[PDB]
Amino acid sequence: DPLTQLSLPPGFRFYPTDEELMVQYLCRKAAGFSLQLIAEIDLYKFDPWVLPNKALFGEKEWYFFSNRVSGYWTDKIISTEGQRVKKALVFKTNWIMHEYWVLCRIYKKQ
Amino acid sequence: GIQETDPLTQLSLPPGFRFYPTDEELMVQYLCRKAAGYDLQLIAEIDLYKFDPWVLPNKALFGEKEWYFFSPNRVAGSGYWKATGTDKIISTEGQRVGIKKALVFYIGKAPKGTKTNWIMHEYRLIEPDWVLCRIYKKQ
Repeated sequence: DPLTQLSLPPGFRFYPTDEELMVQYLCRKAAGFSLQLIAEIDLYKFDPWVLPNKALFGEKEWYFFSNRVSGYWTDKIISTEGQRVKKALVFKTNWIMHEYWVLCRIYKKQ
Repeated sequence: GIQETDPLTQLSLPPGFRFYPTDEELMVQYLCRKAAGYDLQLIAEIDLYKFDPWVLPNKALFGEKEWYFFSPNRVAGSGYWKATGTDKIISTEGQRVGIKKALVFYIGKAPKGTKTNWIMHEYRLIEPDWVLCRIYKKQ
């Protein structure tokens, strides 16, 4: 478990912004992670509900590098520094995927 | 002396890690722990009611859009903090109850001072000696 070894103080979480995800992770995946908090997974060898286990960490959301495949799956222009470089999906279920090698947040709703 | 470290984060926190505490954390891990007597120090002790809200950000050891403080209607600097909406209860197993109270800053006398966007959430424990406050600006 990587999070424990970061000696993270009570209340310190991973609340990344759509901008940070772009530049610091996705962009950094070309030639880029000292401690790879989010790993690779072929996200569609799977049904939404078991991914959390194979995420390296997470309480309520999970992040992965990756009508598509027991079931199947408006995006807004993200800009950084006023210069541009995300898509929402559903599995019908509380199972939501955020799409940004691509970077995805998965979480359960309501 | 030889090096003594400075206010902030040492933590080499991986890009993406805020301090987004939950109401339970602020209660248990901070407010309660302070109130018990602890000490990686993270939340500034400050008399909030000494200062205008906009001078505050610089006094928190960190914070991008908000600032936590421990502090020992009411009146502060050029104005006054106004209680708001309804206080919200927080209960931690097995025991402690704390109240989040919401307040807004007004410049001037009491009535009828002129409203601002300065918001304060105040976390206080209930017992039979501090408060914990989030300060931030609306919008």
